[PDB]
Parts: sequence; C-alpha cells; structure tokens
Amino acid sequence: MYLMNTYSRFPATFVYGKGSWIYDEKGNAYLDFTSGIAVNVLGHSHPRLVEAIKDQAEKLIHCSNLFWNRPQMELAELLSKNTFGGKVFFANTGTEANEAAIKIARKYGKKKSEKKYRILSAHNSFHGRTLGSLTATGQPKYQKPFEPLVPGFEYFEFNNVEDLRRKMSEDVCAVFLEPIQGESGIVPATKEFLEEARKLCDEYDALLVFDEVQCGMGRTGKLFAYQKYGVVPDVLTTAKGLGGGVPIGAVIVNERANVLEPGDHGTTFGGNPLACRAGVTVIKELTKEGFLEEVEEKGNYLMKKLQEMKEEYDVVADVRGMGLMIGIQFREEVSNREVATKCFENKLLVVPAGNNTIRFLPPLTVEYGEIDLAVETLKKVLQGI
Amino acid sequence: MYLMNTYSRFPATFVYGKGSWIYDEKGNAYLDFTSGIAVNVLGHSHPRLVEAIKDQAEKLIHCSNLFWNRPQMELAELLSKNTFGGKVFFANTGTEANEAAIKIARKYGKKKSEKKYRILSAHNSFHGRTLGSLTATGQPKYQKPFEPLVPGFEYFEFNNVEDLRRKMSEDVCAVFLEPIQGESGIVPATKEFLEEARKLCDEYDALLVFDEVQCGMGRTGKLFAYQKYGVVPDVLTTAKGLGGGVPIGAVIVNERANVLEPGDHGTTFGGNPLACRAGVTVIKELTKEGFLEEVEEKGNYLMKKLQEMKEEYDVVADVRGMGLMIGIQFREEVSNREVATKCFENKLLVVPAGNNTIRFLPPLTVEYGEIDLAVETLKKVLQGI
Ligand SMILES: Cc1ncc(COP(=O)(O)O)c(C=O)c1O
Ligand SMILES: Cc1ncc(COP(=O)(O)O)c(C=O)c1O
Ligand code: NA
Ligand code: NA
Ligand code: NA
Ligand code: NA
Repeated sequence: MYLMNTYSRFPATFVYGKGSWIYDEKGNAYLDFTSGIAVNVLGHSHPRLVEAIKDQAEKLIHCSNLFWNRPQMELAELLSKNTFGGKVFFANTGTEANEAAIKIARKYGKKKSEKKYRILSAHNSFHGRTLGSLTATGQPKYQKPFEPLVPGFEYFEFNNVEDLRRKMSEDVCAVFLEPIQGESGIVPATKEFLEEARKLCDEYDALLVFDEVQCGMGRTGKLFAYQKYGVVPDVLTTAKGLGGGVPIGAVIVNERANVLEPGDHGTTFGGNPLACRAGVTVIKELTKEGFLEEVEEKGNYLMKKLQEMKEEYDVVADVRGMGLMIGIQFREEVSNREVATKCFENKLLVVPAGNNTIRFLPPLTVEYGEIDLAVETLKKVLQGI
Repeated sequence: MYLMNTYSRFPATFVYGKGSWIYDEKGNAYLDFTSGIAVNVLGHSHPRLVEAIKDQAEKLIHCSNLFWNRPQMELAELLSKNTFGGKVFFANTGTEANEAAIKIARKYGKKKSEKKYRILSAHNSFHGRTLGSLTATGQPKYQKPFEPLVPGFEYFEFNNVEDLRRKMSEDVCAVFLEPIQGESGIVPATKEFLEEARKLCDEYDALLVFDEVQCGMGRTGKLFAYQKYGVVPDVLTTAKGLGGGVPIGAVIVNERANVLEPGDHGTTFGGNPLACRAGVTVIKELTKEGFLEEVEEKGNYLMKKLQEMKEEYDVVADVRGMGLMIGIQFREEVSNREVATKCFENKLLVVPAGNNTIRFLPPLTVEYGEIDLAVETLKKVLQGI
C-alpha cells in the first residue's frame, strides 16, 4: 500500500527463481517468458552470475568514478572488442544510456554549428522515461502530462525511407533507431531502411545511434542486432541484459562520436565494480563457444512453431521477430491483455506490447522443452479465447 | 584505454575495501573520507549489507515491475514510515529520482492549468546529468554543450528569500531545493529560507521538492535533513546512501503530490529485489537504537576539530556543514585540487567541490581515531601547502 500506482501488474509476488522458472511464496512455478522484460539473459540464479556477485560483494561494490576499478576496465575492454571497437561510458539504466547518447550527439553537433541540435527518432519508438529519452520516445501519450519537453526533436515513420529523408537537414546532429522496436510490438527494421539511415547520417554529418537496450546482448542470435544487419552505428546503447539482472547501462562510440571531455557528463553509480563484474560474467557466457549458435537455433525453433500457429489460429494476425525477441499480434476482437492474463493463470509469463501484441522474451538459456510448454500453453489459451 | 574521458580521477585502482579503508592492488591502505561520494553510508564490505546481498543474489535479483517482490514492498513501507508517510517510487539513481520528481510536479501543475509548468531551482544547485535534472541543475557550464534543454526552468539564489519570492507565480508547479547544497561546496540552507520556501509553495500551490540525494540517509545526524530543519516537503528524493553502495533511488510523495497513474512513469530495473534488499538493510542499520546519535556525536567531534583548524590555519577560509557532510574552503591562492591531491598522496581520500572546497564525507560508521588521522593528515598537507 506504500508504492505509487504507476504499474499494471499481474497478481503475483515472486521470491525465488532458477533458470526459466520463477516461484511465488507458496512454491507455485511459473514459466518465465518475460526475462524480466528482456533483462535476465542467463535466466534466474545462474551459477556463474550468482557466484560473481557474491564474490565481488565481499570485496568492493562501490568506490566512485574518482578512481579506477578492475571490473569497469575489463568490461569496457570486452564491450569495445566485441563491437565496432570504440570507447565506453557506463550508465545505470537504458534511459540513462540514451540520455548520454543524446548529450554526445548534441556536443558533436555544436562542433560544426550552434543550430545543429535537431534529433530524429521514430514514431512509436521507446528510448526511456527521463525527459531527454522521453522526448526521443515517439509516443505522445507518454509525453503529454510532462510537456514542455526538450526542443529540437522530430519524428519519422519507422522503416519509411522517404519520410526519414524528407526530415533530414544539415541541422540534424543524430538519428535514433531501435534495430528492432520493442515496446511498439516487436518490429524489425528492414536492412534497406537501416542502410539508408547510415547513408543519410553520413551525407548530413549526423550520428547514427542504435538503441539496443532491448534487442542487444545476444537476444537476436548475435551479440548485437546491428551485427546481424551489417549496418554499423556511430553510437550504440545497451542495458537490460548487459548485467543479467544487475542494473547497468552503457554507451559505445566510435572515434567520430568520441567528443565528451572531463566534466561533460558523469554518474555516481555508473561503472561501479559490482555491476561491471556482472557485465563481465554475462559477456563471457554469451561469447562462450557455441552459445550464440544455440540461441539462433532455439530462436528458429520457437519462431517456426509460432509461425505455424499464425496459419493455424485465425485469432493470431501476425508473428514478428528475430532470435528470442518475438512478438505475437492478435486480431482486434481479441485483447492482448486478456491473452496475457490467461497465460498467467496457466503459469506462463509473457509481456504485453503495443499493436495488440504479447512478447515472448525467454532467457537465452531457455530449454527446447520449455519452448514446447510455452507454445502449448498459449495454444490452449487461444482455443478458449 | 577503452573508457570515455569524462572523469578527473586520482591515480589509483581500488580492489578491496573494509570499513573506512580502501586498498589498491598492492595492498596500500587509504583512509576513505569520500564514501564513494556520500554513497557508502555503512563503509566498505559491511557484514550485514554483504550478507544481505549474497543471500538475495542466490534467490532472485530481478523480476521486473510486472510483478510484486518482497524487498520492494518492505523498503517502501520503511521509507514511508520513517519520513512524512507517503507513497514511494523506486528509481535507480539520483538523477532518475529527480526526473521522476520533475514529472510528478509537471502532472500536478496540469491538474490546475496548462500554463502551470514552471520549475524553480537554485543557482549552483546540482540535481543530476540526465536532461530534465540537468535543466534543474543551476549550472550553465554543465548545460551549454547540450542545449536546448527543458523549457520552463528559472533559477534563484540559494538562501535568498527575496529572490525566490520575486520569481514565484501561479504558473510555478514546483520549487527544487537541496537542504544542504553539495556539489557547490556544502552550503546549508538557513531554516528561515526553507520555511519561506514552504510558505511560498503553499501560497502559489506549488510542490516543495527536497533533493536529499547527498544529504539524506543519516548523514546529517537524522535520517533526512528536513527532519533536522523541521520543514516538510511535498516530495523527497533520495539515492546514493540509500543502498549503501548498490544502485538505487527513490521518490517519496505526500497525498497532495501523489498524482502519477498507471503508465505515467516507470523503469525496468527500479525496485528490483536485490537493490531494495540492500536498502532495507541500510535503513534497519541506520534506525538501530543509538546509531544516528553516534553519527551526530562524531559529526560534532569532526566539526569541532575542523573549526579549530579554520582559526589556526590562515589558508582555511571557511568550514561548513552538518553531521558528517562537511566542506572546507581554502583561500583563493590555495588550490582545493592541489590539497586533495596532496591528501591522496598521504593516503587520505577527500572529494573536491565548488567554491574552492574539499568535502569530508566519511562513512557514518567512521571511528573517532580515523577522524583524528584524517584531520592530522590534512593539517600536515596545509603546513606545507
Ligand atoms: C529500446 C529501449 N530503450 C530504453 C528502454 C528503457 O530502459 P530503462 O527502463 O532501463 O531506463 C527500454 C525499456 O523497455 C527499451 O525497450
Ligand atoms: C543533490 C544531488 N542530486 C542528484 C545527484 C546525482 O545523483 P546520481 O549521480 O546517482 O544521478 C547528486 C550527485 O552528486 C547530488 O549531489
Ligand atoms: Na492467423
Ligand atoms: Na488468418
Ligand atoms: Na583561517
Ligand atoms: Na583567518
């Protein structure tokens, strides 16, 4: 009774988790296909992550950015080496990472002109709730009560090359894009659209920023979605799965975008040894030989079953996604919220999203048998919906 | 070589900490009077905090705000009961907590008028680096490269009743104040100024927001500084020490300010069981019988010694503070940065701040003998500065 009423929740209190399962106070087991909203990349209570956390906790958890710490240095090196090789800034959340990206873009633009501060983002995009990220978020409903927001932002239709082109100008300092939109209902960008974004940013001297907070850290079958697409951004933001459950966020920039100087930006908790230790553990597991290959295989298996379901069930209008980031859209007469609720009642946890969809976001360590259970449960719900 | 160059650091890599001491890779011991910048309230590797973290890590660290979790519920109850009894929203950092406060203020204002969106904050205040909090931050140097920022903010001089009065209007939805400014060099508000702020907010129907991210969680000798002053805000933000090192932030509102509704605001990591477990541990330790009384006694002891130093050393221009949040200002010909560096070379860690000051921010568990060592080290540095 002491929490603000800001969330729409499923009626369950969870106290323990192991792998793909989470349990309530009475021991009832739920198959967790939410991953805490694409966060628990290694599932719950993964032995290596738990051990790393316990080990670091008895050593040092926070020293501040007045000094250096080893986990922070190691994670920065791993992120640079496993991406397009740039510099790293550690934040604590997805919205903070995007705020850093916005600031990097703004300073970059002012290197050329005081008028070069415009930022373009997509309609229905989601980049965060803090005011900078909220302005980038192309969704009026989430902005209205809090206006006026940050000036200089304009929106274009996702995957619409023509619309993005018409809104470009020399005064644009950055273009923000989620390689695969998440909150809007899992909408993959087309390779062509991303390629055009890359070309337009080069033409107008703007920074291409990829927000991989939800689609990053192995969920697509590669470490980052941009690697699947073959389009390299100037700036890349990551969070959620980066820490496998421990709050952490990061921004990676190439040399062109490496414009921040001492005092330009900072954070008290960002880069602390406990969170970075978690990140190092996660990256080492994700990059382990054969791991991402298994993710791709499991993703193909799950997608195959859901696509069959799309043809077989008239209430299922569409299935979209990549790797283990999949969205299922229902016909308008069927409520995605009702479907999610019925799934919950049958011990399957899914995440509602826009466009009347539910998201299947299982941990990357999910078992084939668990994929079978989830699909079976959804089918039974739909057979009575 | 992989981290962005955003910080001015002391040349040391720390890997272990215990109590008021932190150690480098070779085992050299440093007396940590930074508390990781007012974060490590219980010192490093406190047995109870370490045990709580290890215990929770093997159970559940993140489930998302789609569900309820026990540590989150327990911490919300403790924060409400130990303050002015309101509702709680969990963020992950100080800047995120203030962003939530800004959003709460904005929605409150629109309940009365679409023009009621102005927010007042103090010159030299510091509320965070994300764009909303950065606009609240009354420091142009930190804003310039990133403009335009959020519209509707205006600044007044801290502790200047007349200036605050002249900037008030019916279009103001909130007044932001740090009961004791930190980054600017530890500047306590006068009780009279805070009382006038409270009256002006009631007169113009605005929310009084106290940012206790740095002065909160026991550092002043009471749980929160507002309790020392006897002036109650509508909204209170907290972070840093709340988690004793684990990233966490919170916003507490009374009924008047409880205006957020489902979907208005949220966060992926906010309120996770691991961070809230840490917060519960911290609050239980801080509220333990006699704990805060000891903090007040140690604060009085340290302040006494530093005030004597002010009279004795001509290079020391002023000493300000409350509890264990103390700032030492040097004459202009003496560099606060040089003093901090020399302290570091002599194994004492302090935090530089504005107004040519250094901050003494020892853990609340600091020993009297450690206070003696710190003062002795500073005196020796000044005897040769
Ligand atoms: C693409 C994207 N960016 C940013 C965010 C916000 O991340 P956070 O909640 O940690 O601030 C989300 C959350 O869903 C997201 O999907
Ligand atoms: C009063 C105050 N508010 C907010 C902040 C920022 O907190 P964070 O770095 O966790 O975003 C600080 C940091 O020094 C602060 O002193
Ligand atoms: Na169908
Ligand atoms: Na059909
Ligand atoms: Na003096
Ligand atoms: Na003097």
